[PDB]
Amino acid sequence: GSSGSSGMALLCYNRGCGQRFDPETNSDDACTYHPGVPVFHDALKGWSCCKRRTTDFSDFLSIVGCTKGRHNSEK
Ligand SMILES: [Zn+2]
Ligand SMILES: [Zn+2]
Repeated sequence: GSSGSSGMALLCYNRGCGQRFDPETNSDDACTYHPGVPVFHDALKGWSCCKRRTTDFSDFLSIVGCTKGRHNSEK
């Protein structure tokens, strides 16, 4: 019975996501990325898309997307 293999998980190419996703399920509200750009002011790394701002280089790359859409299977 053990079985679990797929082949429709497209890799997202949206800043902030870079995660996989399903096309047959993908929706305008299933992908959370940042339509803006990475900014660094006062040691506060963020994006010109949202108001989110963090000083931890780690958090910056974690900042969940502020926008919603369909995962980009293309760069
Ligand atoms: Zn954002
Ligand atoms: Zn995505």
